[PDB]
Formats: sequence, structure tokens, C-alpha cells
Amino acid sequence: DPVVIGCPAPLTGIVAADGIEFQRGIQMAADEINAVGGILGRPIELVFADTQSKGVDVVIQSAQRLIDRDNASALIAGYNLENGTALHDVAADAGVIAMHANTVAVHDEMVKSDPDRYWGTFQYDPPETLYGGGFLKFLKDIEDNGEFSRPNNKIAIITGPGIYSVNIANAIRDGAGEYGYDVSLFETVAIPVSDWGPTLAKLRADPPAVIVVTHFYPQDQALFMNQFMTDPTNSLVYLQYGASLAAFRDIAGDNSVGVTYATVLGTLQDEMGDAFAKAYKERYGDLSSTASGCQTYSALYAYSIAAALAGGPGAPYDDVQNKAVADRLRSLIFRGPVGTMRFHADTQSAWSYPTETNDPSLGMPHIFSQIFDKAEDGVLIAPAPYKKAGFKMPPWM
Repeated sequence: DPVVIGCPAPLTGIVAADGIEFQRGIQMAADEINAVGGILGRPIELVFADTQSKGVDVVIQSAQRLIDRDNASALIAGYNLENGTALHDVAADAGVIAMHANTVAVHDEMVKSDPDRYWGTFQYDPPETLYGGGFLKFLKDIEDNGEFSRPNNKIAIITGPGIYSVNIANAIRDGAGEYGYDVSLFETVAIPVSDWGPTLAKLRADPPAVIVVTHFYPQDQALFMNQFMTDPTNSLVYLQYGASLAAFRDIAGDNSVGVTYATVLGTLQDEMGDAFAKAYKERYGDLSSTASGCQTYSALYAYSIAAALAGGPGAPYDDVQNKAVADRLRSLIFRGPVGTMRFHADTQSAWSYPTETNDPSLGMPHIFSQIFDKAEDGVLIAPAPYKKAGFKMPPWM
């Protein structure tokens, strides 16, 4: 009998572009796995539900449909525009596995709130908190390697009002002290930003060693750099998420050069990572996003290994067999194109390297990049052993 895998993804609405890549990624993994017989000779079938870039009610409806109507044994998502815990009760109540990369601390706390019940839901990246803790670790390593010499001990943190930006910003604020940084500014701005002037005046009145912007819109970030660069402070700049996108580099132009950014789950640029990216672009075109497609690709591979080891998926409501599958997933150490996927037992979230573990065979690399040319993707500068270059002092420093 075929193994039915359901994918609730935002195929329409404001984040359609990511939803389409989640669909492409999971299709590619299913095709590769099926070409060698599927899971224990059972072919993988994929059913999709469009969450329309809408919120909790629609995500739940979509997940429920995949189970009730399509008999999905497992749900695999990238992210959807929900708080992060919509899937847990849907999975638990149907005795199925759900995997997501919503990238949320609320997932960790939900699983910890009732681990006996929430045995089936896994977050296959680390929560967003690691963007903050991992930034501090990154900063330590480039200082220790001689690549960055702090002009002073001050860090400035600039956040939007939402939970993702705020959680990242507070992780950095809270951790700064043990790395010998004082927070010179913690600033919350209204979004979208029309003018960074007030923030920029505070920065220039008290030039920090490091500026972190956790507000993530690429256009707002480019406007920031264009206003910053009329009179830049002597500061390392890290921009959360948006700087990873062509749109940021297009709008900032040469002002993008020197900026750093990072992802807690991304394609490595070693042989295996390069092979995935090449194959993905051959299937879907050079403008397609491996950054989103690698997520559901990796998740389905992990699932396929765990389910095979357990003797196969359970049907909906076969809690005993799906618990066996979840046990295999919970102990899995799976090295794919994004690095090692391994779970914390207590949170059922991915281990992060080098922040939580010093061994890349035991956790997922938190990859940092630095822009060197407005026309190119940033170069990987952390963590060893995945660097393609070292951090280079920004041109404004």
C-alpha cells in the first residue's frame, strides 16, 4: 500500500513563493526515494493543502483535511503563517507524525508541556531563539580567530514588535554579558519603517561595535543600509533574514557589501550540499530557492529513514505504529545536504551546531554569510568546517 504524506503549505497569498518551494522540495525527495522502491517497497504519495498564507484556523483545517480526507500518515510542512503550535493537537488526536520548520520556541514549550501526548510532532530546525544565541557564538568565534577586532564592548539591537524579532533580540540582549558586551541600545520600531532617522541618530551619538537588526523585511533593511551609509558607524552589521534575499541586494546596491546574515537550516556548500543545489536547480530553474526547498526535502528523507527502521508508517489512528516511527525519528542522526539532523528528546527540535554542540556530526550548522558583491549571494563565513571564506572587515569600518 502507498504511504500518504500530506503537506500543508502556503501555495497562494503573500508567502506563496516559499510554499511553492516547499512543494518542490518534497516532490524531489519523494521522486528520489521512490526511484529506489519508496519506504520498504511502498511508494510515497503526496497530497497538498493550500493554507493560503493565512493563519491558525486555516492551517488546522488544511492539516485536518489531509488526515481525514486523504488518510495522510504524516504531515510535513516548511512553515505556515500560524503561531507555531497549530499542528500539535491535529497530529496527536489522529495518532500521526507532523514535522515542521516553523522555527519557534513555542513548539519546544508545547512538547515540554505534555511530552507523553505530543510524541508525534517534530521541529526539524532549531527554534528562532538560536538566531540570538548563535549570533553571539558566531561573534565569539570570529573574534577568537582574529577576523574581527571589536572597536568597543557595545552592541545595539533594533527589533520590530513581533514575537520572532523580539525573541531573537532578547536572546542577544540576555546573552551579551557573558561574551563581554554591554547593550548600548535596545530599540523597538514600528513597522514597516519609513525612516530610520531616529535610530540612526542614537547609533551615531554612541557608535557601537556591533549593530543587530532583527526586524527582517528586506526592503526596510535596504533602506536602513542606504540611510546608514551616508554616515556609517564603525560597527559590524548583522541583518536578520532579509539580507539573504536578492531584493535586499538589489535595493541596497553597493551598500550591501560587508553585511552579515544567517540561517539555522540551510544548504551547505560541501560536495553533498552542492550536489543537492545543482539537482534542485536542474529540476526547477536557476531562480528557484534551495533555501526553502531544502527544508521539506530533508524532512521527508528523515521521515523515510525513521519509518523504514520502524517497519513502516501507521495509518491515521494507528498510534502504536506511529509511536514506533516517532521513536526512530527521536533517536535519528541523519546527515543530509543541510548537515546533521538530530533531535533533542525533550523538545523534539533539531540540535544546533556549534551553539548547542561542538560536534557537527551531532547538530545542524547555523550558517553565517557575508555579502561581497551586490550581484552575488553572500559567501559562507561560519561555522568551520563549512567556511568558504573568513569574515572580512566591512568597507565602512
